[PDB]
Amino acid sequence: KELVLALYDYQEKSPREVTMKKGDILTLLNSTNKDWWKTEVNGRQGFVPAAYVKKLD
Repeated sequence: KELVLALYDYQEKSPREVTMKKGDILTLLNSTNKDWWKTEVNGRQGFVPAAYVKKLD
């Protein structure tokens, strides 16, 4: 799908979340929710704070 850029680091704080590092290029899986977007980072899926990533369209 689309690609998003991680603006900050973020360690998952819940079972459904995923961890990311600043500069990470994540595959955006679902952006229907305003605060959390589902993504795929090096081998795993989970949500991250939508505000901590930028769309690379």
